[PDB]
Amino acid sequence: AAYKLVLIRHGESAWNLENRFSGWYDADLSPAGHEEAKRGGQALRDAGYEFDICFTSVQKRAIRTLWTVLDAIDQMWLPVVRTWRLNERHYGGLTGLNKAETAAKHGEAQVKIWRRSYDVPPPPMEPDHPFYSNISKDRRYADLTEDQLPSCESLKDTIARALPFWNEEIVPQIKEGKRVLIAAHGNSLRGIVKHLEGLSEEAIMELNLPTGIPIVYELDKNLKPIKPMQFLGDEETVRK
Amino acid sequence: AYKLVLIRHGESAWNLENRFSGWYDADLSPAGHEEAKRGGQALRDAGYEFDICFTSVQKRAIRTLWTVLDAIDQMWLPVVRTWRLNERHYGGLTGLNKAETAAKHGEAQVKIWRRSYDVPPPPMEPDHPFYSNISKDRRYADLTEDQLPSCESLKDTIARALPFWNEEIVPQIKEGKRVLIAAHGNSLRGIVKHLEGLSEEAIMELNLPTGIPIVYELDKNLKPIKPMQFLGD
Ligand SMILES: O=C1c2ccccc2C(=O)c2c1cc(NS(=O)(=O)c1ccccc1O)c(O)c2O
Ligand SMILES: [Cl-]
Repeated sequence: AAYKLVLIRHGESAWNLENRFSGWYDADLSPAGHEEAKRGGQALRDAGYEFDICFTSVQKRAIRTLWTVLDAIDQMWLPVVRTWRLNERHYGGLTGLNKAETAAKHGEAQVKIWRRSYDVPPPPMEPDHPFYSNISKDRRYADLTEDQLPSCESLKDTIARALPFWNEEIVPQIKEGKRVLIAAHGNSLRGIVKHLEGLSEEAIMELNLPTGIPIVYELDKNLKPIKPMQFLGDEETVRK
Repeated sequence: AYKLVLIRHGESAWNLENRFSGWYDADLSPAGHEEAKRGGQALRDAGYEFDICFTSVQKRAIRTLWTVLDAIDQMWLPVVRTWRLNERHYGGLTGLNKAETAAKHGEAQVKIWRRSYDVPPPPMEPDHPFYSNISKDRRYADLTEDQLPSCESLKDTIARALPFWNEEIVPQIKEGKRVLIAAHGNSLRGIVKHLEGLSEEAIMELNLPTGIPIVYELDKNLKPIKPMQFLGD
């Protein structure tokens, strides 16, 4: 191949379990989520994968997935770059609610609309929201401009703030021939996948990336995939 | 007043701290890992906040940092790794206990090596079990041939650590970044010797405790305002 690139969605989180919308809430991995990451790492190790640089978000579910993979592959010494721009989509006022609470309050017609829409954002997270201070006042976002700090995001917004990091920080590493590992989130990784494969808005919203499973890309000199993405793992986890 | 915190990793596996672990990439033992947890809890209890972290490229230091950041809920922090904060490269002595060192190289050289501030140990011979494990490890592939150590005296170690402190760490402190450094006895010695203006003799007698946060208050010139303080019960 011309360039090798590996992507991985964080393993299952404690809130994925509860079916609670996390978004920018910094939920940790569940024990099952940790094992997923560990197994993904062992799959990367059995295949003899080597990286030169790692990108991740500022969210511990992604960072811990990266740590567990680096540990399994004996590459804890690699440089690791964190950015809010790889964060999960900001779910606004839905943050902290489970799916029952969401349906109860908004009705399933509205949930379906949000679910199937590329560019309609959920309600904004406002100053009386239970997680407002927890997220908006977190010092990790202190350097964001007023315009950059979302009160909510559509998938399109998420992708819009994710791609500039890909373009400016990841692409140059790849073109240098550095072997890149990105440990992040379903929606931030969709931005990358959509961009690589030129997927439609409809198709990307159908793309469901599984937690803790390494995704492998082989790109041409124009960073276009030469073949479709491939999942790494034992034959079972791969099939499913 | 600037706040700087240092932490030295604890016990590594297979008694390797007593076997010139040096540049061999030994992991923490479970006890060494627990030390890091307790160190991290102290930092949590005290409410310490950091803005950036520095560590070596050796997993025992890196795992110490990871354990600390986890404990204080600051896993989102920027982390910078450098060979320049590595332990001393002990060359041919690496992996050997005290008896084996004496038996191999004799009591004469052994005595000199132990008390000397600037006499390097001998480099690994091609039959050393760590020979290719260390010298061909790709984490050092960017090093110039003359940057790539094969064996270091304490002086050599301090001399390649201080440029990193000056060029990379000092500027972060001056802009008010709260720095955490997780590293090794000998690389931390370099930093302490420079901060406190210690002599060769004094630094070789300074044995920094492991697994415990070492706190410095620094003035505008990065000069310590008081003796190093330890956090904990
Ligand atoms: O409600 C949403 C949703 C709402 C607003 C924007 C995007 C989505 C969205 O993308 C989504 C949803 C539900 C489910 N299935 S679920 O009801 O079982 C569900 C799972 C986890 C959290 C909330 C759950 O409800 C999905 O698979 C989705 O991809
Ligand atoms: Cl890291």
